[PDB]
Amino acid sequence: ENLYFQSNALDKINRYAHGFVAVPVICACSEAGVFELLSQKKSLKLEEIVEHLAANSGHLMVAMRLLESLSFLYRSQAEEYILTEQSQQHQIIPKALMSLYKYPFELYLKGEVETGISNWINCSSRRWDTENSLLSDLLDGVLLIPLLLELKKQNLLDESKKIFNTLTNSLKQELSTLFINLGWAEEKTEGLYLTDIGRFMRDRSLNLGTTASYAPMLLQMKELLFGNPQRVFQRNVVASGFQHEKFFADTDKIIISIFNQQPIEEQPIYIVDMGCGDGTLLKRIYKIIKQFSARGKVLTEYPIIMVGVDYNQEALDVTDKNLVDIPHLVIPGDIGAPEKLLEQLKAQGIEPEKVLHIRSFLDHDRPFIAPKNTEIAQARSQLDYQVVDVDREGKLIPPHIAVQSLVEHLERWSSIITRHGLLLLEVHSLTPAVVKKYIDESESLHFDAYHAFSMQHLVEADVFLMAAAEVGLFSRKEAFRKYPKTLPLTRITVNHFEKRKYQIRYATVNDIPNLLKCATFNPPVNEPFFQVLLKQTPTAHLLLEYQGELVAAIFTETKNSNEVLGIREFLVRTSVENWQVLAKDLLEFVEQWGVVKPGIKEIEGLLKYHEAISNFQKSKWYQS
Ligand SMILES: Nc1ncnc2c1ncn2[C@@H]1O[C@H](CSCC[C@H](N)C(=O)O)[C@@H](O)[C@H]1O
Repeated sequence: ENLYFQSNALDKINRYAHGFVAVPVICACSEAGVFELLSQKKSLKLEEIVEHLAANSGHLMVAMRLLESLSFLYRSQAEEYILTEQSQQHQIIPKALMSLYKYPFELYLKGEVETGISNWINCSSRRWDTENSLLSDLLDGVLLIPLLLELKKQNLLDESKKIFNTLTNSLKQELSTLFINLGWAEEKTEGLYLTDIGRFMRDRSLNLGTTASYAPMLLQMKELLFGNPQRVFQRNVVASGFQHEKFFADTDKIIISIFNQQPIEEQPIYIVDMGCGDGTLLKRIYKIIKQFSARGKVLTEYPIIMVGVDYNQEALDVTDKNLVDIPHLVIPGDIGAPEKLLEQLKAQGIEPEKVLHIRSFLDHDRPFIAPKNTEIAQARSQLDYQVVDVDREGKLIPPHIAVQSLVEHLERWSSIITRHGLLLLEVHSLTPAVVKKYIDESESLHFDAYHAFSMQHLVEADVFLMAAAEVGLFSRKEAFRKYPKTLPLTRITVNHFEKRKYQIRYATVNDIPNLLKCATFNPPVNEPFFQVLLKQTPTAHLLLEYQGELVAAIFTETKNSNEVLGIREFLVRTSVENWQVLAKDLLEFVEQWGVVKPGIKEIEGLLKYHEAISNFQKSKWYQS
């Protein structure tokens, strides 16, 4: 899809979805006095703004991260929010624009309400009286998402006969002016027709329905930020509405490769899908195995049994019927109760050693279970995670608590995973620093806000991989993929996790005594330098740990305005058996971790230190 359609169509729709979420957040903060407060106090931490405004810290934090990403707020290193030169743009947003989130567009297009949208069309033609091109697009999105969705639902952009000509003259004049102003239609000599851009708005699948369904919650943004969120939440795969489904083609390829492994008898027998839904992913994998893999030539001799697992009983039945001509079973289960799933499998003679676990876009939707390792959870408060996670009351869950929860969740899975591993797709959030640079290219701004508001559990891609590594789960380099492919940001990982005998975790001050005993490729580093290095970037330095032994550590730094990740130390404990393979594993992980680290465009040092350990032959290493 070419460059002209990228910037004049795709980017436009993405900005409209941005505005659809961002304009309600800005208005609710604007009306509550957030920018007035920050204009009086110069700078405030989240908990201070919460106190002054009696806010819900969780949802307000979502809002703060959105405002920072749009440059409406600056956030200092001490984590105080500060006004910016763009803050004052909140005054450009007409207060009454929020009424569109309850405007019956369906009745408007049928001529059944006299109150129309005529001044919002004129606002749009005046580009909302601002010179900020992006703001004009955020504001258009409030009108255009619901209107275009409704236009398409009533087939009013169909181009046989003419466009709009079945409407009343005033309705057809309003909409012709809007579509001409937008560049979506032009008056040719015989009539009015769509342009290439308007035809793109009509024909391409743009997730309009998904974005428009954010509306009932966005209507209640004031209640969510400053009132009672339990009033807001009163009374078959949404996440796979991205801009493509390349990741299922990747899953296809990974699957084929698993079931091309030789000899056949070492392949899995059961494919257990957590969150089976309507059996779609299972049916798709079974047909792929049949038509394209070696195993598909011998399904009579070596059966494959598809297993759908889901916590909703109705989903089991739709799955059980949709897989009627496929050897399958249907079992109730919950992600986050994998030990119960294993007890269930074993109660039907399914040996765990014969199982390949799969799931798509589900760990972020698990029921949150609070950390049970109280001590380990506390020790994690020294790290510096940016995770935003909201609880039943609208309060902010402390980032180390949210990550500890994730780690204990992956530890439960880690203990039932077998030699066949765990095929796992997941969606990930971004940091405000990165969303800032890629507002047009990435959906993060509205998606991360909407899903955090919804009390779901997104983390940054590198946090997710580190949480898996802490529990012995490693995304096989042969299968790994990240999207988007060509931007220094990661919204989707495609993973084939395997269980390994070691763990990789972040190094801490407590690791210094064993760091001091390591051989090292650069001049050895003393206690105080380790103290500084670790306190200033507590999530920059990784170690590989095996049965308690420090085997290796790598120290990194992020430079070139946060685009280049560089390696600055490599420590090995050469007394440890197989340290050379283990050190090379740690290095391979650092490469994957760097590929998904938000903002990182390239990595420096991977050839240098792989060579040093590859041909270690020369103890030109300090301390043996
Ligand atoms: N906690 C849970 N345990 C097991 N299955 C679950 C579950 N939560 C949702 N599901 C199932 O997972 C299926 C969809 S898989 C992913 C769907 C969606 N993108 C999401 O974020 O959840 C649904 O059919 C649903 O019934």
